[PDB]
Amino acid sequence: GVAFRAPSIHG
Repeated sequence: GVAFRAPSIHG
C-alpha cells in the first residue's frame, strides 16, 4: 500500500 501522498494526485 501507500502512506505518503503520491506526487501530483492528478495522475
